[PDB]
Amino acid sequence: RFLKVKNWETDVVLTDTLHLKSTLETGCTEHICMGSIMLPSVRTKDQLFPLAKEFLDQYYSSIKRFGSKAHMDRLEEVNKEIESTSTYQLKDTELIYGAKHAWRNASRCVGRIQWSKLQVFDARDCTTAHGMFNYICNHVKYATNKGNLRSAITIFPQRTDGKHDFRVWNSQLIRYAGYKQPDGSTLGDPANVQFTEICIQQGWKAPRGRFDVLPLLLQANGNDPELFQIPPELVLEVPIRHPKFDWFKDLGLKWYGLPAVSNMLLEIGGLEFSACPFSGWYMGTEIGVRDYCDNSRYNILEEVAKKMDLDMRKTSSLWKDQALVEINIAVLYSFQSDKVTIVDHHSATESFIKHMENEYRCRGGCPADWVWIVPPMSGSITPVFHQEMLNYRLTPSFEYQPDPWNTHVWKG
Amino acid sequence: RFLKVKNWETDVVLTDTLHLKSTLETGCTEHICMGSIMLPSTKDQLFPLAKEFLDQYYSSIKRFGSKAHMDRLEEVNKEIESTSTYQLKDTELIYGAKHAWRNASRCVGRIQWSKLQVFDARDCTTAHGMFNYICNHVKYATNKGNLRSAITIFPQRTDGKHDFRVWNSQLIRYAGYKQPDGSTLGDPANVQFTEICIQQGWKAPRGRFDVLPLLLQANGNDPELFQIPPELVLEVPIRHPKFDWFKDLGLKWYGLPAVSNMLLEIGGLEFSACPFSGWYMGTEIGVRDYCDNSRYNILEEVAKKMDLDMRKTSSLWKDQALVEINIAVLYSFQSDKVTIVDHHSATESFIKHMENEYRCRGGCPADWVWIVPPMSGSITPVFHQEMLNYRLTPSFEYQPDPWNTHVW
Ligand code: HEM
Ligand code: HEM
Ligand SMILES: Cc1cc(N)nc(CCCCCc2cc(C)cc(N)n2)c1
Ligand SMILES: Cc1cc(N)nc(CCCCCc2cc(C)cc(N)n2)c1
Ligand SMILES: Cc1cc(N)nc(CCCCCc2cc(C)cc(N)n2)c1
Ligand SMILES: Cc1cc(N)nc(CCCCCc2cc(C)cc(N)n2)c1
Ligand SMILES: C[C@H](O)[C@H](O)[C@H]1CNc2nc(N)[nH]c(=O)c2N1
Ligand SMILES: C[C@H](O)[C@H](O)[C@H]1CNc2nc(N)[nH]c(=O)c2N1
Ligand SMILES: [Cl-]
Ligand SMILES: [Cl-]
Ligand SMILES: [Cl-]
Ligand SMILES: [Cl-]
Ligand SMILES: [Zn+2]
Ligand SMILES: [Zn+2]
Ligand SMILES: [Zn+2]
Repeated sequence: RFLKVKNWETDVVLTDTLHLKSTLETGCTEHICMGSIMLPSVRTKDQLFPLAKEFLDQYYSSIKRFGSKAHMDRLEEVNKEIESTSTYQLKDTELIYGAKHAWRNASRCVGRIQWSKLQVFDARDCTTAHGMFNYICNHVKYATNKGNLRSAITIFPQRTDGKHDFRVWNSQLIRYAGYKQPDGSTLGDPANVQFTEICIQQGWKAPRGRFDVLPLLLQANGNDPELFQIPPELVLEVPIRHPKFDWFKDLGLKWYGLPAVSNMLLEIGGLEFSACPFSGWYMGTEIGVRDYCDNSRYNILEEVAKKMDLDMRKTSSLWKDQALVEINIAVLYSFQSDKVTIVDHHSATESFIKHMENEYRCRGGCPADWVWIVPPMSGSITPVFHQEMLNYRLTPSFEYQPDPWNTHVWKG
Repeated sequence: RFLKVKNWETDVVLTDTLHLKSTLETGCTEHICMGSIMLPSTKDQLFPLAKEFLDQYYSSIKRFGSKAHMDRLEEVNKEIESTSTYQLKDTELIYGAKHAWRNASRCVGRIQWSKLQVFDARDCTTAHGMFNYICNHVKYATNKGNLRSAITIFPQRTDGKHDFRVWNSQLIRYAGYKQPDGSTLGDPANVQFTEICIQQGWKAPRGRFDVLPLLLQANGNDPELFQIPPELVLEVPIRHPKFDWFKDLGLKWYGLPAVSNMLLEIGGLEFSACPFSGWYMGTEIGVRDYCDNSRYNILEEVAKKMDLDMRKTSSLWKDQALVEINIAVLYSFQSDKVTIVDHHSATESFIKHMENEYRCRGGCPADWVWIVPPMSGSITPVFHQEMLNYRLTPSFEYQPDPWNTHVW
């Protein structure tokens, strides 16, 4: 099977063969496309060895040692380990290759040109929540690099029986608290209200401001999670100002420099890494469009357009669009002036298309989820909008997992 | 089989049961999603398709299983057995046309679906007759700027040798010409079609906004050329409410969007010439027509005139210029009293429509990749709305351009 994608701006046609290695499910059928649905709609030995073998065959192919003595010995070694212990341990080299590939395969990620430059911190020797905290502080400090951001992932011990899971309960390492007020308003980030309530319940003394960095809630080996405050000196933040509008700074906005997803599961060779926080750097629109301008987030559009004195009587003046652009200008300018790494959506999508073409040429394809790849403003003036994409699942992979407060068996 | 969609901005969850009535193919499989791929990657079959449609028709008028329902099914079976096809009643034709729009998963404007004026042109026999039908459609739909939705339906496919086709992709579009320079004058989307028109004898004005002639095929005959009366083509010069220099770009656009190359399938019958029209959403002109690189591509010129810093993408000069172009489009149409809708207002109405459809029909097939506007996506309410895309009949479908099919 050869599948073709077309770019409607350039007429460039690419051929995908890589989808032949695809697995599991998109959620779609011939009757229904689930392409805009956000989420999907204790492993046993017999399913495990095949998954292991397929990963190790990929790994050995990549190092040009396929079918070598080392390859065959490693398959043997893993087979026996699975028979005797019901699981197996990855070599450090396989772990690194796996984590890099999970990012390479991440179909919703526009930043994948960067995939081969990922710093992998092996935290599989970690045993306690205090140990997790120390690993996470080191990750934050290394990745932040005083504003010169470096991609990184920290990998805690894999799942065993599903009763001893390592989990970071935070959805990201750094996020701001949100507090629901008795009057139904929200102080801080509305996205984080439920998690904030949990932290408070667990004993966090909330400052109750608009930009309070949440504590880490960390679970090791299936134990009840424990609270830790990231040292404030490790959390780099950027005050948001605008290059022409001197009132913009008095909106009192700021954001943190380090985007670091901590609630996803990393699958490599059938093993499940339930705590694997990873971080990169922001594309400006994640802050300027989503974080600031979503109605269910900080929701600043009206306030900004008021200060710009836009005609807000009718949507057809495009006041929302005008304010949206100025806010995004402000984020890019603020990060750049403070020398904190950031990429604009024109640059990131241009780089993504170059990456994608390269992957089709060298790898036979690049699974990509258009719904997520196309930026949330100015979509069609970016080169990804007119690019046909094919979405499919390759492993190693990152996956969603249930929020741990829903499934954790409390010890007491 | 029993599906939920969530709106991530409002937490509203809706249940889709309508997808149980879905058909043909999406192009997707369990291994691979083709959501962002633009195109699809006899007597025996006809009666089931007719029955399926007539059952839905009789249900819709609260007469399912009635003698009249059974007699009609009977009548149609007889007709197919004897003539190899059948003819739709006028009521069935109107219902099918309206539902083909209701089912159009890529259309954000479907709140309007029941207010569609259907012009029955099944008695048309010649290209000259087609031309008269289309002028009337144009004049009716335009209505001096107070635009009204309409479709004109020419005779159905028979043996596929006698197709009615409008060769134009829209009833009104601008010519495109490749220049000795190597650049393109006019609309680059229309270069190939313009060439065909020239080959067929059209005397080309060779300007930037030349309204293309119609190329009309009746009864599978060779297509013939007609000029739409200039006075029936309403156009709007584009100016900006604040930038005085904007009008000096010399931009204009036509008021009537009218798709003419699709195929209407109703109860297994295929209407290959079925031009349909509505009114524009502003971004269709301001973002796609003006700002696509392969279209009029004016972003750089507008940015220059605004004196923005064009040295680095991160100044967002492209985004600023995009917004201003789109303000101008809306302002110009509004000032000339030509119906237009902005993307905020259109997407808000679609969400209202979609909730109605879930409530009253059990769903609303929608293609997110097409429904989300091409600028400011996430500040419109459709961005956060999960959608399910599936194919219901009656339907509009792509068909091959006829210059690849037609034997002269
Ligand atoms: C290096 C700079 C990076 C940039 C500019 C970038 C950009 C982005 C953006 C804009 C999104 C969509 C976010 C949203 O829609 O809210 C995303 C998603 C994602 N990225 Fe990246 N990314 C980067 C690095 C990374 C790294 C280091 C990894 C993992 C090792 C990663 C894996 C992912 C995954 C798994 C998703 C999907 C998340 C989900 O489904 O919720 N990215 N990326
Ligand atoms: C009356 C106001 C209407 C509005 C504002 C509107 C809006 C739109 C828009 C914005 C698109 C996508 C255009 C693009 O991406 O270039 C679209 C697609 C479409 N619409 Fe509408 N529409 C309207 C009326 C109609 C009518 C009257 C019909 C048929 C009777 C129709 C059927 C379709 C179909 C079949 C598509 C997809 C065409 C394709 O796949 O190329 N719409 N609509
Ligand atoms: C809180 C949260 C968790 C999660 N799994 N997914 C989301 C939506 C996608 C977030 C991805 C953010 C991101 C992550 C990285 C690594 C870089 C970058 N520029 N941006 C949010
Ligand atoms: C296109 C696509 C890519 C991808 N990485 N993931 C998906 C969703 C697959 C959902 C089921 C797989 C799964 C789910 C969970 C919870 C764990 C695990 N190891 N695997 C789709
Ligand atoms: C030239 C052309 C033909 C075609 N089938 N499809 C396209 C892309 C979609 C065009 C639909 C434009 C439209 C059509 C209608 C009826 C109303 C409205 N506001 N906009 C372009
Ligand atoms: C989701 C979806 C909706 C829709 N209306 N159409 C499709 C494409 C399915 C292929 C349609 C097959 C077909 C093709 C032709 C040429 C005519 C005709 N009556 N039917 C997908
Ligand atoms: C590849 C991509 O699907 C293609 O360019 C689509 C994307 N979304 C679109 N959406 C609309 N409304 N109109 C279009 O023409 C397109 N083009
Ligand atoms: C329903 C819809 O798919 C959902 O809101 C998605 C749409 N596309 C997105 N794209 C990105 N990059 N991030 C998102 O959070 C979303 N949300
Ligand atoms: Cl968003
Ligand atoms: Cl979002
Ligand atoms: Cl476009
Ligand atoms: Cl387009
Ligand atoms: Zn959002
Ligand atoms: Zn799909
Ligand atoms: Zn376009």
